[PDB]
Amino acid sequence: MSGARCRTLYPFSGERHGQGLRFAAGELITLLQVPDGGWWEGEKEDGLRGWFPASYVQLL
Repeated sequence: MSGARCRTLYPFSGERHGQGLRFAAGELITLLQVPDGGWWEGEKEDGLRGWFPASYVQLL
């Protein structure tokens, strides 16, 4: 465990402009940043990256 993993509940959206990073529901995503009470960048096997709040993910 190099970085902390988290399971997405239900990834909701609204501002879809450019290559916005879409997670799947129930998906196992590791964070790429660790600010205490901040935004975390999710990694995907898809190969893209983007920062989202803890609201859409659940720390494992």
